[PDB]
Formats: sequence, C-alpha cells, structure tokens
Amino acid sequence: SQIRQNYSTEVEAAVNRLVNLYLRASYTYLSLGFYFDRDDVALEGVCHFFRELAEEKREGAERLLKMQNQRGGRALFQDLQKPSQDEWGTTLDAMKAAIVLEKSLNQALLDLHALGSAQADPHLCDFLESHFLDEEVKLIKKMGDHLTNIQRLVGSQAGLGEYLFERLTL
Amino acid sequence: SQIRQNYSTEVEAAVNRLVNLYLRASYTYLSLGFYFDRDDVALEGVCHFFRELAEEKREGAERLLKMQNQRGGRALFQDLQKPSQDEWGTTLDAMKAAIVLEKSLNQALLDLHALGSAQADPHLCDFLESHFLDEEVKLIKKMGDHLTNIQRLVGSQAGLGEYLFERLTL
Amino acid sequence: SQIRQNYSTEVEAAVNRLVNLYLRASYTYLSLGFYFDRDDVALEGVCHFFRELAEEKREGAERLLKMQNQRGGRALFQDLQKPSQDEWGTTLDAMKAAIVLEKSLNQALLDLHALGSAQADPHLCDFLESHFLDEEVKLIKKMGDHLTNIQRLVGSQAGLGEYLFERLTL
Amino acid sequence: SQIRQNYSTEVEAAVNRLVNLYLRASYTYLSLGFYFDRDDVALEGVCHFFRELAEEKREGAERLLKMQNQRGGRALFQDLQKPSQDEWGTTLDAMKAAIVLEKSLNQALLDLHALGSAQADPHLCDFLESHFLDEEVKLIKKMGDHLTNIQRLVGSQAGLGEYLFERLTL
Repeated sequence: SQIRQNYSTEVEAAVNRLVNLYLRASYTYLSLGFYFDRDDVALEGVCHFFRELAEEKREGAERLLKMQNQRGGRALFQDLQKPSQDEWGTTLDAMKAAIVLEKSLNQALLDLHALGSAQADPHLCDFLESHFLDEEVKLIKKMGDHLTNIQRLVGSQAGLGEYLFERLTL
Repeated sequence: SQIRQNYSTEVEAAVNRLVNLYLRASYTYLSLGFYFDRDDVALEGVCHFFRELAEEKREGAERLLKMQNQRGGRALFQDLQKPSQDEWGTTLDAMKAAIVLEKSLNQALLDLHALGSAQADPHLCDFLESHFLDEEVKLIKKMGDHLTNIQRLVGSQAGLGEYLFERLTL
Repeated sequence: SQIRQNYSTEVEAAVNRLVNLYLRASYTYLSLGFYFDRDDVALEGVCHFFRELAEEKREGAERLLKMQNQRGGRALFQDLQKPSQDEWGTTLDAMKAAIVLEKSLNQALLDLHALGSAQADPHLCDFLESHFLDEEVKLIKKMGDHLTNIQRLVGSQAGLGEYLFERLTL
Repeated sequence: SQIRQNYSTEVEAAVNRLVNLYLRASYTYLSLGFYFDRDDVALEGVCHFFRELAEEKREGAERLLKMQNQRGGRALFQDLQKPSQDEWGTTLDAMKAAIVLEKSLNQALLDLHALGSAQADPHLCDFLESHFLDEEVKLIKKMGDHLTNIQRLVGSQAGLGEYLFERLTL
C-alpha cells in the first residue's frame, strides 16, 4: 500500500479476527434481545438492554474496519457463526452469558494491545485504549452491578424479582 | 343502489354480523372496565385499560358501518347480547377472557377476508388489512405479554402481584 | 403459543430463512462499503451508497424478527455466510452484483408472499406488501438507473467516468 | 530546572529536532501553495489545500515548543533549510511529494515515541499519541485517497483530469 507504515501483517490479521468477534457479539445480542420480546417471556426492558448492545458491538466492528483502511490494511470477512443458544432462560442466565461474552471481547482487546506493544505500534495501542478498553471496563462493571441486583432479587420469589428488576432498573 | 359495484350480498351480510360482534365486544369491555372500578376491586389501571378497548371496539364498528354505506350496502342492526359474565374475577381472569374475545374477533376478520377473496372483492380485502388485521395482531401480542407478566407475578403472593402489575405496567 | 392464530409452521420457517438472507445481504453491503473506502479505490460516494444499504437490510431483518414474535413464531438464527467476494472491482462490477443481490431478495419476498396466499395468511401478505415489496421495486429501479449511467460513462475513458459518476450522482 | 522531572536530555534534544522538521514541512507547504497560485499553473483548490497544511505544520511546531517548556526543557532553534524544489510540477507530482513528506514526519514521530518508551516517559508518549500520531495517520490516508483519484483521472487526458479534480474534490 502507498500509505502503509509501521502496520504489521500480524496486527492486520488480528484486527480482522477482532472484527469477526465483534460482529459475532452483535449477533448474539440480537438473539438475546428478540428472545426477551417473545410473548411468553415478555421482559421489554431486558429486550431493549440487549438490542442497544447489539448496536454498540456493530459500531465497534465498523470502527475497526475504518481503522484497518486508515492504516493500509485489507479487511477480510469470514463466516459469522450463530449465537451459542436459541433460548436464553431467565434475565439472570442472560446476564451471566453477557458477562462471559464481554470478558472474551475484553481479552481479545488486551491480546491485540499486547501484540501492538510487541510490534511497537503506538497508533494501534492508542486506538484501542481510546475507543475500546475503557468502554469494556465500564460495561463489565455495569453488568456486574446488574448481576448482583438480579441475584439479591431472585432469592426467594424469582418471578416477582425478575419483574421488579426489569421495571425499576432497566 | 346507484353506486354499488362488485359488492356481494354475502359480504354485505357478513359486514353487518361483524358490526354486531364489534359492538358486543365494546359492551364486554365496558362491563370489564366498570368492574375494576368497584370499591371492592379498585384496580384503576385495569379499569382504564379495558375502558380504552371499549372505545376502540366501538370505533371499529363505526368504520365498518361507514364502509358499508360507501359500497352501497345497507346496515342492519340486531339485538346486542349482554357480556358473558357479571363479575370478572382477578386481573388474570379478565386478561384471559379478553384474549379469548380478541381471538374470536380476529377469526371473524379472517373469515370475512377469506369471503372477500372468494368473492374477488379487493377493496374489502384491502380495507380489512389496512384497518383491522394488523391492529388485532398487535393487541393480541400485547395481551399475551401482559398475561405472561401477570402469571410471573401471581405465583406465590397474588395480592401483591396484582397490585404491582396495575401500578408498574398499566 | 397463547397468541398464535393462522400462523403456519411453513411461514414461520420461511420467515427465519428470510431473516438469514437479509442479514446476509447486510453483510455483503458492509463488505462492499469498506472496499470503496480503501485508499487504492477511494470512491467515497460509492462507499456511502453501500453502507446505507447495509443498514437498510439490517433494519429489514429486525422488522421480520418483530413480526415473527408478533405472530407467536419463534426466531431461529443460523450461521451467516461471508460475502461472495473479497474485492469488488469497479463501481460497475459492484452495482451489477448489487442488482443480482436485490433480485434474489425480491424473489424470496415473492416466494414467501405466494406461500402466505397458499396458506391464506392475509396478515403476512399485507405485511410484505406494506414494508418490503414496493421498497425492493424502487431500489431495483434506482440501481438500474445507476447501471445505465455508469455504462454510458465508462465507454471510452473509464477512470474519468467512474470519478464523475461518484462526484455528480452519488 | 525547578520543574523538570523524568525528562531526559535525549528526549529534549529529539523534540528540538522534531520542531525543526515541522517548521521545515510548514515551509515546504508554503512553497507548494504559492506555486499552484502562479498565473501559469492556476489551480486555486490545490493552492488552498497546501496552504492549510502549511498552517497545520506550524501549529504542530508550536505545540511541541509549548510541551518543551512545560517539561522544563529548553528550545533550541536551528537554520531552516529551503524546500527541496522551486517548481512542483503537476497536482500528481505535488501530492506524491506531500505523502513522502508526511511519511517522514510520521517516522520521526514514531522514532520519538520509541525513545520515550525506552526512557519510560509516559507523559511524552501520551502527548504524541493524543496530538500527532492519529493526525498523521488520517492525513496520510486522505492524501492516499487523493493520489488514487488523481491517478484515475490523469490516465488519458491529463489536463482535463487535473481541472476536474481541483474543481470537484478540492
């Protein structure tokens, strides 16, 4: 490329894999959102929480794709595997699955940042720090906060607790 | 009639029967609304939910009556039978009865649309699709959503659950 | 389902397949958009044309998913295959590929409408007519218009023609 | 200095050299701008593109000079050599020369960031990442985009192509 400078093929490849992961997470949250919109689940606040995360993860993939082009790399798309589950259980189950998902994205982000350090790519490192690392940390704290509240609520009367959490937090 | 064109006597008759059904549903919801306004029931949000449906069903009957005249048919009114019950039980009982009612209206609408297809009456078909079919589908989804939430809430402590549903959803 | 009425399992299945197709088309347009944003392609108007179609196709999938839930069907997600190409050639090549894509979506929409007629599902039929059929027809006309103009322009001096089309039409 | 802390003499020296480079680039763009303003060149959009970069590079030098003082270093100015050329040829020639210039600035910025890492100077590293590294990457992408378009345009009829690029892009 005429513009490419200090952009290793290893980082280029890893950015394409991260795109696939972010698109995969978007798809998982789309499936999460529409499950809670089922007439036999019917937790609209939980649906809306996950649909907004579907959008967030899609926008993350697009910002990686733009950075890829900005550095003279070449985007390469692969098959997107379907979400891990067809039905997501309770609000508690879904929130647990969401924290697992976000922790894996965060580990991919930390792995890529480590690669950029090993490759001495400060623009990549700054890019991840500015638009992804602190975003993940906040989101994981929020979900941790939610988990603790769901758990406190679904101790003895789970149906009541799930209703109140959706009504009064989400 | 000077204006009548492609309007079968079968469809004319079926529109008059549908009017009677819609007026009957309005009357059922009027009785539902005022029951929840009783001082020994006292669920104002449930009263208001059903009174708004009383109005909706009356407006549906009036839009059928107007279409009847628009096609050169002749409205014919019959006795309106009283609602099926004098007392409607819990919010759960009432919502179950409401979904039964709406499913019967929806089946009358689908039956009439099928007749209009058999009679090749595209204006009638479009009229039902535009102002009734998707309205019913949305309303039945909403009531299904409500049923699921009432059920989740009235598991172990029904009095508390009925209060919270009226307070926080309706 | 408590709400399901006149919704065949055949239509439910076909709506899930249509969702997968619409998501697949969104992915194809995402890949189209970012190719024209490459520093060695650099046709920003073409990038923006395809990125807006990526969004449109995603919103179509979401409106099918919502209708699925509205009828008491159950969304089922499958793997999303990657776009057919990694590099998309000229603006002309890409527009040709886009018309092929849209014609296949349109045929899926016509096939599903035909199924809804065979199943006597007027709500499904009206839903497709209201939110998809005329949208596709307009989009395919526009792309046909674009193809004709690209072709007129890239007769003798293709590089100049591709620049002017991006500058003065897109 | 009373305020100096964790600011190596190596980084101080390298910041002064970077200032000289940024001032040299400003001077190069001033010469580029006024060439395209010649009555026998007369490409006003190209003149304006380069004059704005003259200002940008001067502001970069001033932000380095301010950071130098902020850390307790001492600015040291050297002779500023004249631009490499007196006449800059076509828009294509000039854009090629500009990308070479920016890539050398970018390499100076990456070299200095590497030094700050070797010296464990996180304030310097963050300063370069925040105000220079991503600015360079965007500018080099834009110029790469421009080069590709100039090249597409100046294939067969170069005079026409240079006019249209100045008119419709710049």
